Amino acid sequence: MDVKPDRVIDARGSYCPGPLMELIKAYKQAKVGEVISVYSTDAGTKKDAPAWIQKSGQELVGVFDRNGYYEIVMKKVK
Repeated sequence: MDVKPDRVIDARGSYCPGPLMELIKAYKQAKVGEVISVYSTDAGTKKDAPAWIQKSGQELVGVFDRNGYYEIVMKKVK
């Protein structure tokens, strides 16, 4: 995605992680052609995170790391 998106998206232990929705709820925060960066720790959003944007309507970004807190990015494309 825009990985260069500027937004507030972080989920700690939200599975999908729990933040899996942080994206879907992000698309509403951002706008098409935009990007948003999310994070988590549950290590679930890493898999779902890339699913939130799928519905959110933002570009599919790439950002996954399980060192303390995961996160995902999405380029608003609604």
